[PDB]
Amino acid sequence: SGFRKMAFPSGKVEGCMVQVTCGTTTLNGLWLDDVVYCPRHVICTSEDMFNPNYEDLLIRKSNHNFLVQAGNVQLRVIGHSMQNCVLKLKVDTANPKTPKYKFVRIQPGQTFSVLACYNGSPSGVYQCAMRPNFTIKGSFLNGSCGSVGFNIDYDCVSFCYMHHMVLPTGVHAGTDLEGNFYGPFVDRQTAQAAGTDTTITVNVLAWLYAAVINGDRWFLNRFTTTLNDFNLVAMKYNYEPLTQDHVDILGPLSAQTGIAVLDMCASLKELLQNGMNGRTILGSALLEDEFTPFDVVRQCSGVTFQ
Amino acid sequence: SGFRKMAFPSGKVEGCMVQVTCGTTTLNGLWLDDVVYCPRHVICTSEDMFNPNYEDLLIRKSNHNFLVQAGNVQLRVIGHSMQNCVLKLKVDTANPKTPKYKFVRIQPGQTFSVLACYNGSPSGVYQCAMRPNFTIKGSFLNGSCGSVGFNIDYDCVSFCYMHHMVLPTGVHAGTDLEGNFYGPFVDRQTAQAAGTDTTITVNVLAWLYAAVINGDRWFLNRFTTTLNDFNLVAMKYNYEPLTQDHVDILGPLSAQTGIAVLDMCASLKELLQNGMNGRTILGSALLEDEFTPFDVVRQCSGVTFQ
Repeated sequence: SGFRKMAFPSGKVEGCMVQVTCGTTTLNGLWLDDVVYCPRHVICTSEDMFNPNYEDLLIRKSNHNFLVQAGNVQLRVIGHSMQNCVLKLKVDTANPKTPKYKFVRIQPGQTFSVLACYNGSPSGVYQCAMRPNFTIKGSFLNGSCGSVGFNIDYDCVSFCYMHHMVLPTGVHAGTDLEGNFYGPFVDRQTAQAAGTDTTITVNVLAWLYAAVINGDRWFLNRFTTTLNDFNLVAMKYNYEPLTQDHVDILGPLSAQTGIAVLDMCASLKELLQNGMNGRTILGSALLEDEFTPFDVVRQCSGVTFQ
Repeated sequence: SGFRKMAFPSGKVEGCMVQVTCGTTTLNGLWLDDVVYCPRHVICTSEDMFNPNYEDLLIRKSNHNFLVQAGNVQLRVIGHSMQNCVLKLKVDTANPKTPKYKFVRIQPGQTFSVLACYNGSPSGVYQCAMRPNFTIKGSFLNGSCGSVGFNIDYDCVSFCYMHHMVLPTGVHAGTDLEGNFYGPFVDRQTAQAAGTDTTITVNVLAWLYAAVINGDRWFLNRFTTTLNDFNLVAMKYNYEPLTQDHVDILGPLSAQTGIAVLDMCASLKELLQNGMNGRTILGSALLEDEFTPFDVVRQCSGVTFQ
């Protein structure tokens, strides 16, 4: 009973956060096995940020210029290299707390947990979605860069995100763990264009199902509609178009609630056209889009991790 | 930049969760030093829940009737006793992962993180508030009982909550770590009256300050008001009355934003009387009350834990 924006437990990631300091800049790194991953702009000063030549800057740096520390443990850099926008600092000590992990590149609309850190120390954890314009609406202050996003599948941590920049519009941009940015962004302090932030329609539908499961049913009508008629209305309100893949992914929720996907679409369309009236759904006056169908199944079933 | 409902990192609590099984009932326990804390209704069947005599039920149980396991580690109960509504299971092995901790009883309006568990394994973490009617709006399924709420102060885990019941209205009730319920609730499956759920006014004000800090300023007027005139309007909308202690606690936020507390009160009153109009504040169409003034200072400053 009840529904909450739930994060994954962060214990297996807390033990991988380190502090990386090169010159005067200090940010967070991810220590897995005997390598530390961090944003390459750790080698920049605040002045170099407006037009850095990362090749030129990196070459006037040696192994002993990078100070990595895990708590009061001082690590020794014995090799460094640049992979896209992340710096891989090869150290001598493998992390004894390295969990089973993999690097994954997620798609827009997927959700993950962010462990926000400062100077290598965890501060808080929250759940968010990759927006369709490849930004995230996070909570980051100066020095939070290198904080990572993750999922916990089975007993394995799936690292999917590392924070690099705050854009002038206040939103956040970052890379995967191979150093490739999500979206068209670059690690350069300049005016960068983010596109239209649309609503993740399939996620809204998963949340409506979660509401029905929890007893919030006032929005249900017996109206129906088709994919095309729904998408016409969705496109008018800056909603992502629904495809047949999305209908399939809502299948298990349709089965457990007895409500057809296209019937739920017809309820959503009326909410788009006529509004919430001032009612709420699961304690919210807005349509929520940061739960995937899997998050809903996870939470309404009681899936645990180890 | 940005604002999120942030939970504390859960690593130091994950290593204290165990599974407790007595007879056919299995729920979660909290393993600190050489004692396991769990809800005493672990000794009930589903049938005994409507009128249990915990004294009578407990006396037909011995040490070897309680099976406590931490992962694939089997613990041995060498002593048991009932303290109010929690069972203290004395075991032979002290937890090697016992953090610095204390037990605290929080007051309504305070916030904490809940680690939702099933069968001793963590499932997710979220942040919530103790409502003024001593319930919490959580996310709990069957078998989540014994899940605990906590804060992280400095390097010390402050345990403040343990989940015991879901009420027929769908909300959740629990105890402190001494076994005393929050509110007038009892560990008995019966119709129980929860009072009026009012809005935590001081928390709303702290969140308005957070909005101004983050650039959301459209609700600011130069109107002013007094405590009494504000409380007259607040009481009409089921808002908790603001006292001078609350004004003092908003002091640091007033200083950093240059906006007087009574001025912020005048803005809030207009929002109560005229509504949101359809605008939003920090991405929300409703007035948010699950951030304390301390949460706001914490998040907008970058406080880290160890």
